[PDB]
Amino acid sequence: TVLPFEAMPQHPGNRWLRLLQIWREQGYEHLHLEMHQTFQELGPIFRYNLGGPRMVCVMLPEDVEKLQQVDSLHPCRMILEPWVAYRQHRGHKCGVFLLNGPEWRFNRLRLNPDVLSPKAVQRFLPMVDAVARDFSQALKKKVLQNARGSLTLDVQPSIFHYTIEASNLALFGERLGLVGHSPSSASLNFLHALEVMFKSTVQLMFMPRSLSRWISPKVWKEHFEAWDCIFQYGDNCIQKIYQELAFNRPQHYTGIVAELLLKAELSLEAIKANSMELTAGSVDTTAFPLLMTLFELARNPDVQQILRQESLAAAASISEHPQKATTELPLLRAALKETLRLYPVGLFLERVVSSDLVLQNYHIPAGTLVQVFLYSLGRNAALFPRPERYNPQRWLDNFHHVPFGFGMRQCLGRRLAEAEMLLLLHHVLKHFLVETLTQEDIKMVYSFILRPGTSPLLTFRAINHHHHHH
Amino acid sequence: TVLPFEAMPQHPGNRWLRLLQIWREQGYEHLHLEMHQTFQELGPIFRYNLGGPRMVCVMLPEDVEKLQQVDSLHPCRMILEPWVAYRQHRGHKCGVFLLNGPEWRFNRLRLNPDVLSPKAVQRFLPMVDAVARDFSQALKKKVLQNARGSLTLDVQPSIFHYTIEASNLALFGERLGLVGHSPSSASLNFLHALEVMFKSTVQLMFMPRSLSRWISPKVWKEHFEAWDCIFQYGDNCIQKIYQELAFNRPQHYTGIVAELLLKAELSLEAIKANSMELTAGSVDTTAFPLLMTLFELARNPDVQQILRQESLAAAASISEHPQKATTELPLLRAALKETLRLYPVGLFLERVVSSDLVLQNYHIPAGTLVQVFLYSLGRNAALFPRPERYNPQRWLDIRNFHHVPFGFGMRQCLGRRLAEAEMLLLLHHVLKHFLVETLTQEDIKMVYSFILRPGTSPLLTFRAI
Ligand code: HEM
Ligand code: HEM
Ligand SMILES: N#Cc1ccc([C@H]2CCCc3cncn32)cc1
Ligand SMILES: N#Cc1ccc([C@H]2CCCc3cncn32)cc1
Repeated sequence: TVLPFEAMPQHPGNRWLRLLQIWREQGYEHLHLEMHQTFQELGPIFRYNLGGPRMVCVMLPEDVEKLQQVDSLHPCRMILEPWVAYRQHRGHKCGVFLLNGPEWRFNRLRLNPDVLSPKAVQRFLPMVDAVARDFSQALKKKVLQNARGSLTLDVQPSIFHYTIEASNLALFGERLGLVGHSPSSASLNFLHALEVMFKSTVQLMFMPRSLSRWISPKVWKEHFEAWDCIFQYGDNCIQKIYQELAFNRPQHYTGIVAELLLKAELSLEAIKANSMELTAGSVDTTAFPLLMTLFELARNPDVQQILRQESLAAAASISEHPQKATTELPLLRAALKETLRLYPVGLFLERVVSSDLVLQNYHIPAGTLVQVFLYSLGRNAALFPRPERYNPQRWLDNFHHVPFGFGMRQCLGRRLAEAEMLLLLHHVLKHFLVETLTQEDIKMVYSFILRPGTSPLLTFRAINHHHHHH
Repeated sequence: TVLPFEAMPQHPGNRWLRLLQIWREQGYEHLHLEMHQTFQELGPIFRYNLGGPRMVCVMLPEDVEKLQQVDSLHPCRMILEPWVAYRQHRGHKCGVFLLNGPEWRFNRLRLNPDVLSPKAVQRFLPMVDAVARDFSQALKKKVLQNARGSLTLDVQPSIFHYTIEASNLALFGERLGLVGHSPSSASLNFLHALEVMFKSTVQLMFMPRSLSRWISPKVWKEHFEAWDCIFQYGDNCIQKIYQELAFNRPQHYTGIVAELLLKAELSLEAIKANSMELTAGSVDTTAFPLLMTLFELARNPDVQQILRQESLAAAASISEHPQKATTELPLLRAALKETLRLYPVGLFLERVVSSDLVLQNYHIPAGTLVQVFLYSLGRNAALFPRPERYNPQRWLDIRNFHHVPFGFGMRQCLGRRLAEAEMLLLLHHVLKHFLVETLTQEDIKMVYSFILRPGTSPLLTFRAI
């Protein structure tokens, strides 16, 4: 006795009122708070009167599980129009982020061994580790200059450059000295273009191209300029590795995009496509969780001390083999789960479902956009007693951690992001105390990704008073 | 056995695509055509989705009849928000065109006697007649200066200036010097302001102020600025007459607005709002049909003769007694009806219906906005056999509800008789002196900017007979 779809509670909003609001305010920064309010009012599930087709909103781990079982051989998420529009506009391919069906599987099966797999991690992680080391050392050099052995800064810029750097090293095998040196104009341009892309994504996202073409011509013009810039940044990288490997096939490991070029299992343009997604994808999605993690430790000193204690003890064996940072810092790994529980950069998981299923005892038809809202999911008091508490212990005691998604589609950059975040935190922790007066909740803001709206003024205080030694 | 509301056919599109359409287009110039191929395609009645509120579009006399039968004691047209908002902005009252309820009735009842009465019509018809005599007289001077004894021009300018001159005389007893001379900057400003006011109205009309406010704030600047020019024109007129009456009450007839001022049944403020409506309302609505009529006569020389023959035959007693023109030119009175059938100035009739009723075996809830759509109505080839035929004879036996281009009930156009007199009188004098021709045989594209209007001025030749 399952309830018919038509009998599911309904988000009260006109698709058109949202759209005009996006037109007026040039964005939709509270999306997540609204959604959250909506589950709060209506409960675990609801449907949204969309532009015609059925779409449903869920927030329970149970629902993710079922969603995973219904994953075909080709799971589907929605065609993000403005992004694809650009690719077809310049005649490019699309990486796994923008693909569906046979083309997606083909690519993903050829990217898993070299981006995601555990044998890939083990080659690229010591490279990340070196970048992570330079971050702290450089931050320590600046810290010890100060009479008080501390520095108080907005760490956002430098975190964003750490991830431009750690990533570009792992990906391409070049250091672009953006750690312990000022931003370049090339890196500042890139960052800005990525911001413009997301903002202009949100403006064009909520309406068909046929209509947005004539009511927002210059949003489109903005979006393509931003991409043109993101693409110039990423094609410059491609050109350099590509010419280099034309003349010398290395004996040793020189990064992820080198494996893909060597192994030649993918066409040049298919590699170009997937390189871009990795260069663009590796920056913001990693930086905000680091930032938010830095904030949570800063304002939970007792948890900070615990994570340090663990990192101080594993110090010696991690500088011996940096690869042991995965298995030896499980509290730190847990802290990340916790940061992403509260601050889920990917706001929601998306499936355009290909077979009737049952969620929450309602019946879901073939082609329903099911959408899993990870903000409300993370804050469910029933599943996460005291959700407002940052308590990484919570995780040590299943589908509760799913911020990278699930199944075969699960984030290709998961382990790179994980390594990058984990390793930076490890070195910061053994070297510095992290502090703030700014102990009130940071207001998160939606522009395609869920990001902090402000940056807290953080303090890094040296524990030792030495440049190398913790 | 009565089908309930939502059983009715549904206009394809939505208010939102409409808004945005209008935003980018800056207009809705095809509304009449768009509504027409909706009647063609869906039937003689349909609903339009306002997402909650209730609208019905109808095209048949049969239905108009029932609409009237359900006029209240206070028949309602909808609040025309932009126009009313201007009255709020500047602190003036509303006239009869924008009122509803007891305030409407109180105004209208004190308005008909001097604006619409047959008795009124006798007092001002000879004034109108003077101006239309000056029109042909002037046209004739120019025509005879030419070797072929004819002049080919675009008359739209001089026609508009005619209706300004004739309204001003009828309304204020004042005679501007516009007929047979040059447009003054005031009149030109005035015609511009009016046409911008219509333009801007369409741009704000189809969305609530809560949207137009931020979507189209320049269009609001544009709308009010147009009205400021319109209120400057009429208030100048009011001011003049107010002063002359404070000083001397005349023993004789000197205009419509004088009779209102001398009676003082209505308040000064109320007299002002109505006088303004009559001044703005007596220009584009009269002038466009009068042009369309000239075009159709040029297009149908054999209808032009019949009419010319009637006017020459009635010339003498009309010259001697102007007032008789209402009764001695029945074919010319029919031609007006004919023009208004094919070219209805006010595109739709309108009632926010007070009681329940049934139209076309559909149930229509109280509070519903029922619109009659006259362009379709008059083009109903099943009701007017050979509908694109200009045939004045069509109207020689009057049933009534085939001719509703001024509306119906207590609400029917207050300016109706002044309108008909002006158009009647001009054509009469033009017919006795000139033949009217064009090579332009092809239909003229109507355009919708709040009123339905030609989008082109056909080039006309006038030849002295
Ligand atoms: C903590 C940071 C990150 C989070 C929270 C995250 C999360 C996600 C999520 C939720 C999805 C959708 C998964 C699904 O539909 O099952 C996804 C897809 C994807 N992400 Fe990430 N990601 C992160 C970092 C990265 C990085 C650094 C990269 C690139 C180096 C990356 C590249 C991708 C790609 C290529 C896809 C498409 C995968 C596919 O469709 O197979 N992500 N990610
Ligand atoms: C060919 C000439 C005209 C046409 C086709 C026309 C059309 C109309 C229509 C269709 C209505 C609506 C009545 C209703 O909804 O029941 C109306 C009302 C009105 N008209 Fe005209 N009109 C014309 C000339 C004029 C003139 C010259 C004036 C000014 C002297 C004028 C002033 C008004 C006013 C004040 C109303 C409001 C009546 C009320 O609600 O009581 N009209 N007209
Ligand atoms: N091209 C491209 C591209 C740019 C940014 C991303 C980021 C931002 C969107 C959500 C997400 C999950 N994993 C990575 N990402 C992903 C792809
Ligand atoms: N104020 C004013 C005002 C200005 C123009 C008009 C015109 C044009 C709109 C429909 C109509 C019916 N009778 C006259 N009119 C009516 C009122």
